[PDB]
Amino acid sequence: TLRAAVFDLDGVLALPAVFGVLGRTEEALALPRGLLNDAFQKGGPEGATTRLMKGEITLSQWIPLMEENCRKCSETAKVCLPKNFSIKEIFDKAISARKINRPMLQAALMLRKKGFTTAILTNTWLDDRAERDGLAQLMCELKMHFDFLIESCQVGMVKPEPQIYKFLLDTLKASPSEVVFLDDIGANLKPARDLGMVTILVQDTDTALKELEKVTGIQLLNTPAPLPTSCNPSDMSHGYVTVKPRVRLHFVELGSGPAVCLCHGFPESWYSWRYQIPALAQAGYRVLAMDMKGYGESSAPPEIEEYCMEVLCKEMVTFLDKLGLSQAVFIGHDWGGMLVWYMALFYPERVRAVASLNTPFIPANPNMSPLESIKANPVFDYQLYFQEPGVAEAELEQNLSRTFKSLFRASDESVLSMHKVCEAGGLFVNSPEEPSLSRMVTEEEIQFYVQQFKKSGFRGPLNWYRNMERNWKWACKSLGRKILIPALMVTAEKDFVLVPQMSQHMEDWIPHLKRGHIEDCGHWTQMDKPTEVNQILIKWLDSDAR
Amino acid sequence: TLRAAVFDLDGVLALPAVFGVLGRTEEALALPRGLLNDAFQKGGPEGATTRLMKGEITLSQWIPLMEENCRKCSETAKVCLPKNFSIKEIFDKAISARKINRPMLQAALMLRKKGFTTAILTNTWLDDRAERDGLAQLMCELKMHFDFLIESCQVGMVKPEPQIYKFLLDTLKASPSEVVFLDDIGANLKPARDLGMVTILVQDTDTALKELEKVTGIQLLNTPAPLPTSCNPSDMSHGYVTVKPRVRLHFVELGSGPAVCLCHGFPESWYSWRYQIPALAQAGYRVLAMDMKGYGESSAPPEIEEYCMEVLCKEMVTFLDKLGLSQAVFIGHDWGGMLVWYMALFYPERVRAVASLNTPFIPANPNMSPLESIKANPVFDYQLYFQEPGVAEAELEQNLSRTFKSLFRASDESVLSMHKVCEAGGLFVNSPEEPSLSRMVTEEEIQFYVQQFKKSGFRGPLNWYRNMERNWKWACKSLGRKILIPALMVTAEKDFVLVPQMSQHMEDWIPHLKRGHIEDCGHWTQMDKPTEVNQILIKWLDSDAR
Ligand SMILES: C[C@@H]1CN=C(NCCc2ccccc2)S1
Ligand SMILES: C[C@@H]1CN=C(NCCc2ccccc2)S1
Ligand SMILES: [Mg+2]
Ligand SMILES: [Mg+2]
Repeated sequence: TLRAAVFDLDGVLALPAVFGVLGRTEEALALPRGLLNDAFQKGGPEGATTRLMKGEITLSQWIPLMEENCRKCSETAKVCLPKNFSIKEIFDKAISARKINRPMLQAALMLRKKGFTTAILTNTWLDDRAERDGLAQLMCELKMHFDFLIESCQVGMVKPEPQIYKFLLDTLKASPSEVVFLDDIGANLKPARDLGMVTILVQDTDTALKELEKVTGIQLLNTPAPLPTSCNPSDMSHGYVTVKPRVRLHFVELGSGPAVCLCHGFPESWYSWRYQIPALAQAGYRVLAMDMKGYGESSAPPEIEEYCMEVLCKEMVTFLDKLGLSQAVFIGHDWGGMLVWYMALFYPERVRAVASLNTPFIPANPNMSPLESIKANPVFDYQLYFQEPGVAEAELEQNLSRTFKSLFRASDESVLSMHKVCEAGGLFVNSPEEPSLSRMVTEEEIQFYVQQFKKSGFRGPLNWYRNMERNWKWACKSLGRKILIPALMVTAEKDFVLVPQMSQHMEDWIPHLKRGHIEDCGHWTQMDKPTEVNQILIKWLDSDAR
Repeated sequence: TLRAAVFDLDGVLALPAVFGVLGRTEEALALPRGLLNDAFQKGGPEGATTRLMKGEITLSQWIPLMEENCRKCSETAKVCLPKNFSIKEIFDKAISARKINRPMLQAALMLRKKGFTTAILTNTWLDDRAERDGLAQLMCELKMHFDFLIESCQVGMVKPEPQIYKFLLDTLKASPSEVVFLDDIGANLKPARDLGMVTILVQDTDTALKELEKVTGIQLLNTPAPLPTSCNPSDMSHGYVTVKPRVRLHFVELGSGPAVCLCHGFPESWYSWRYQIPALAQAGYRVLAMDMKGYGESSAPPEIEEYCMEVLCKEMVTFLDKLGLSQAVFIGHDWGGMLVWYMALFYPERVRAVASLNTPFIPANPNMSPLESIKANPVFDYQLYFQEPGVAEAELEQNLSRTFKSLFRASDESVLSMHKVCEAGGLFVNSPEEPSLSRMVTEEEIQFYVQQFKKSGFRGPLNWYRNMERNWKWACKSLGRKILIPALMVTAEKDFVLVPQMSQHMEDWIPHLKRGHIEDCGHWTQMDKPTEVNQILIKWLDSDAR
């Protein structure tokens, strides 16, 4: 029956509402009760406020008309307004006070997840105040979650006029009995009710969601903690920079503020950051989520030495040069983690701060060839498997879906053993033809990786492992240095390859190192525990990169 | 003979040099002359400074070693260092004092313009100080102008060691007698001279350029004012955002800081901003230079109504939404100028500030259909010529090179008359088959426009002119508003279509409007007078958008 849900902004999706400042201002200032509301509503359908709400005039032009209405109301109530009484002041403060009502947004999100069309229908204004950006940010953050935002001042109609409900219906392509409409103003619900819409009068949020749950039959209250917002690839800004004649890097870009470059691991994608990209943008940063060289829409030349760390890092510096960025924050996971540590040691002037998920910083041992070093740790045997060009490419390319479904697994889900892979003859020799789907991913998300990896396959990616000696010689150049820029290491309890204890000496090289640690988290940290990753990264960004 | 030129950084491309702070610090503080230089050079080839310069240790690790050397030197000279004597302090201050030496950079640029390979060869350090960004910015700004930057600390070798000169030669693919090398340190020139390079010992800049002019035979001093830096399309970051199913917008992006969206006119390109993009990025902004809808790499659907202002503006808001930008500064020229005024009137919450080149803001007349309004001004007759779909497309597409060479002309160069175009039968009916090249453009730059316009031709572009009635009805909705966000109008003396006097009433609608005016400037403002445009935009950005 019900197929659509419509939410007001003031007092429904955002709180405290702004007439709640008309009320509170009267109280705080000991003015005649309702005086500010009288001024606000003066002249009714043709008074200043309606002209505002219909987009006839801007907020800045309205402010002095409200001033005049206040003067008139207080003359007629035979009172004075206090010295320094300021309408601009009151509204600036009310409008910045007003925050997203998180439980109501989460109900709308959930109803949209079960197939509802959702909309915001609000009486609002053209905001040209000096501080208008605050409201622009709120509306951006809210509206991306809905099918439609209908604003009185853009459509030239206002609640409770009946035409705006007809316009709503026509936008929804729904009939009234398929629609629930929530508002904190009863006079605003009446015309929706007249048309036979389900309406809910919102006072406290919980009771409104109780009514909303009853009428839609979906669970909205007491529901588990939802995942952070993810990214839809076709809604992102896609960027492309040529770093040298045969090599272009692709990235996705979202947000404003200090540049934050995310560097994914093997065998992954920009999309491995999908849960971090919207949260970090929301947190005040300019995210650049790379396809690393070898992957996705970035170039993948065939030659092994195109993937040594020296070359990869120089190219990442060029990438900053061509975008006109003097620095970025570098945040890496897995191979990308190893890369950002080398960015910090070789190009500290270009790195505002550095963070790694899982990958520890371990200085090259100048007394042991990296082959031997690798051979001293049974868990790294898969790295020898990767050496011989073509062997791992053929196994990994043979069935892409099976490849990603086998790799991308939570720590409780039959993770592959990295155990005597060479001896066994391959990574999947002991895994099923058709693995089950991890709880971490959807079938759609697996097919995104499959489709990315059909462009270049696994050659470029595997080549990252094929420069052990060359990277060892380059790293030995840095053995006298310390990392003294702001630095964060995030360990994962159940990553059984990049174990938390392998990071234990990092303070000898990075004395002011900060740490986070995520429990019950396997190797695929960003999608295993996206919520915790986001909280640990934002907290460290705000204190150390800002 | 000479084919390459090599410049030192300290004391050659940037001034004051930093040993000049060792000297000045001794004087300011009344220490024994040369004491700070002794500390700095202590231990020679194996002392702390050389290890710094070779990339063995970072600047932050070196600071306390220099401290120790200072202590040792002052013990042996039987003196005390003052209380609060700080090496970090001295160097922070020296390194921010140091600016690009503009005449030396302009000589290097000019030699590169006449075919020299240019390089910077410098002894420098890995900079991990809290304030390292300042130096990162300087190096970015300088290095983009050269073929090679060779840094002692990246290559592990230092002037005056002879191996760094062999490495230089091998980088240049030149023999020593084809190379001139400039340095302010004589001991550094000696090995270049030993190999038979032309060397110049730089004390004052003018005398060094005098020597440089004599030896290369090119004029470097007293030369006219050069153009601002332009953009090479294949060195830019290219971005792409889908704003709706059939419509993607392309833009080029350079810089960090407040977002500044540049909107070009008819029939132009992002590339029309090529002189502004590097200067505005350099000035502290994040430039987004659009292909407007209809042009270049943006989508060009065929339908007329896809190009009405309402649709164009809504799409530009979506473009900000998808990039996660709550606002941008909008700067428009020509049609793009008209568009940004409507962004300011319909979406002031999304526009941080608005500026137009040439295009005035004129409110719709609700008592006169826009056809009649257009017919009341002989100079607008070309707009009627554009109405009939296919007529202007066939003339403009018929020979693209002739099209752009005829349009893009300085005010002194036989500009087309916009005079009775319909009567005449077309825009070019009275222009040559092969126009000469304007002084404003190169033949290469014309062929960039030609190549852009081969993708979609002139249909989409012309469609901007084909929604007169629809835009008039939308504009009438805004007749009660004023523009009260920060706003700049820039008039061009000799634009004979968008005349400066057509802007004369703008203050009635935009009471706090700021202005600039460019004399002896025709219609193609950004390439006619790029230097003046840049100065007027940066000055207004820094005061009003920041
Ligand atoms: C610097 C270190 C190099 N190898 C790393 N982990 C790869 C994890 C992995 C993923 C998938 C299959 C096998 C292994 S990061
Ligand atoms: C809003 C105004 C609409 N027409 C404008 N100028 C087009 C200039 C022009 C360029 C090339 C040929 C003819 C004319 S801006
Ligand atoms: Mg409300
Ligand atoms: Mg020097």
